[PDB]
Amino acid sequence: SPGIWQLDCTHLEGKVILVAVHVASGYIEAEVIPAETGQETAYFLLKLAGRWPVKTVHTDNGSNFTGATVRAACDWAGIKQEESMNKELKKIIGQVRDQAEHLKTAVQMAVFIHNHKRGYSAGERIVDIIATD
Amino acid sequence: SPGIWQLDCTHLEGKVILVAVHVASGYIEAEVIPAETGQETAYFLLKLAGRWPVKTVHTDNGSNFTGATVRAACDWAGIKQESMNKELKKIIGQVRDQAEHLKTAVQMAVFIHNHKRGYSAGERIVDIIATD
Ligand SMILES: CNCc1sc(-c2ccccc2)nc1C
Ligand SMILES: CNCc1sc(-c2ccccc2)nc1C
Ligand SMILES: [Cl-]
Ligand SMILES: [Cl-]
Repeated sequence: SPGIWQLDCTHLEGKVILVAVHVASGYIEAEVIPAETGQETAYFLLKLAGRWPVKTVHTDNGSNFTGATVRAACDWAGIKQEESMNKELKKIIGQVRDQAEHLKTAVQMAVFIHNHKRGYSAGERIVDIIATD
Repeated sequence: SPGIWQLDCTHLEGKVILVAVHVASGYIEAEVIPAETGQETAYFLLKLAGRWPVKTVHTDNGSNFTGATVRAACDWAGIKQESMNKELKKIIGQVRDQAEHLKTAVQMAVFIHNHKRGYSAGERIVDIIATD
């Protein structure tokens, strides 16, 4: 299941963060998004699918997935819709929050640490899994 | 060499796009950024370095690289400062009419560029990096 991702939302400081986890490796892509809307969700899914070979995304199936825009983007990219990362990830953002003005910066520092931490990191694992394929 | 990227800027519709190319594979990460400033450049470099093992970035060494923020982000991430780009605007040209917003058209263009195929740029970067 090299192509399988899980997408969840998490909230901090009145802002919305989408976190996509590659299930088999635990590698994450996460970004603060303007609002939890289908348009912004579709944008995030298109970004992810351009960077890794995404076949299926497990989502929470809420409001921002019911609309025409998200359905059209998943169709176009060839994606089918069919834990406590949020916790660990918030924990690391908690550790780094004071070093960046903006939450978004702190989010990308937390992604870096999560993906690089090692006897393989999540980044080494996703590449190995996909290379094997 | 697996860890080597090139970062360039390109402009379209009064907005700024940064494009990072993994030199050995031609794989691209690109996005529209709010302004070509040290703060936004630093943000884009940290994003990239969190997602791939980035050792060296070749940049154009202009104004948005001389400041304290960018130097500190490259330090923190362990990055040193030491072709596809017209292709990219071409694809964006091909898809512009299908998304309202430029940002959307950019990510569609990245997808097509990275998946287009013996191997795509996406298959090549994973193969190269997995080899080590
Ligand atoms: C599979 N072995 C090579 C890799 S891949 C890697 C990495 C990839 C993505 C994010 C973070 C680290 N670091 C190393 C040392
Ligand atoms: C190395 N072989 C497995 C891959 S990797 C891949 C891909 C990775 C990133 C962006 C686009 C495609 N497609 C496939 C079929
Ligand atoms: Cl969500
Ligand atoms: Cl630049």
